[PDB]
This record gives sequence, structure tokens and C-alpha cells, in this order.
Amino acid sequence: FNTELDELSKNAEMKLIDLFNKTEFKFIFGDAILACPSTQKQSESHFIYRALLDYLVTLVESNPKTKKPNAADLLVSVLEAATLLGTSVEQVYRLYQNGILQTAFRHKMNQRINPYKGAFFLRHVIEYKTSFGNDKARMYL
RNA sequence: CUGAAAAUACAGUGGGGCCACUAGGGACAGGAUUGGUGACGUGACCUGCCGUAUAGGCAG
Repeated sequence: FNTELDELSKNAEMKLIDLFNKTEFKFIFGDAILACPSTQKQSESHFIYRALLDYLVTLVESNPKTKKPNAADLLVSVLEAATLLGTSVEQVYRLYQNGILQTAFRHKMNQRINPYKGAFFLRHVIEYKTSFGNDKARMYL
């Protein structure tokens, strides 16, 4: 699964019709987040889900925050955001309601967010998830 | 399978001549628009060379 996801990162710049900060995640990686088995049960994460996210944590690690956009500025939708947090979709809308998670362009007053349109950056959606500590994080070892 | 079928309105043409709207004339007095407001930092326009030159030319 790592080597399958490694070629998509190396050949990310090849596929670009627009800039990284304007392109969606499913345009480069393709369905690999919303196909993943859900963690609605117990808050017990799937071994497929543990392996996917732990690759994305080292992606933003290798792609620091510079003035040129890179692979860590790909746009993520509210459903793909809901899976990466492992919570309900209303709970992730409520974080948007109290401006905890910051969209990536301003909707103009009658814009209610399309649930499939890529709203948030991959970047700080991960950093929000690393603000919550669970036992098998890479920080301790 | 119709108040059923069918159907060539046509040819020609001189509105013309004349004409005084005119005289007179006060729109005028009064007037409080007012309170309150962040254009940008997910962005390409960089790094150097020649030249006396904020002239003018150039390399990725």
C-alpha cells in the first residue's frame, strides 16, 4: 500500500492542470480516503485506516510550509475530513460553525458548503488530528 | 372518411389653384439629513550578469 501511494506522490506534479492549493485530493490519489473502512465503531480504528493516515502524517512532515505550494496543500472535502477525524459529518460542520477548522476560500454569504467539493487543506486537518494524542502515535517512538 | 370533392378577380388612372394668429402680464414667503464602519498575507513576477547609469540589454 506504501509503494502504491509513493508513485502518486512522486508523479503528483505531472498530472497538474492547476496549482496544488486549487486541486482536490481525489484528483491525484483517487478515492483512497472515502473507500477506507469507517471508524464509527467504538472509536476503534481499522488497520487499513491506521496504515493510510500514518502515510499522510509523514507526507506533511516531508512537505514543510513554504511560499511555493506542494502536495500537502491538496483540498479535502467534509466527508474525507470526517473520515480522517473519525467523527460524524455534523460534528465536522460544527467545527466549521465555530471556525475551529478553516475552509480554504470564503463562501459569499449564501454559500452552504457542498459536501463533495474540496473545502479544507490536507495540511492543518492533519495538524488538528496530531493535536489529539492516541497511543500508537510516532512521537513517543 | 370533415356543411364532404373541385376552384386565377382582373385590366386603365394628374387633386389641384389662393392665404398675416394677434394684442397684455411679478410664483412667492420658511427650512439642521444624521449616527457606525480593517481589501487582502495558500502568493507565481525569483536569483544573478553586462552597463558610468533606478537609462537600456540579457541567462536559467
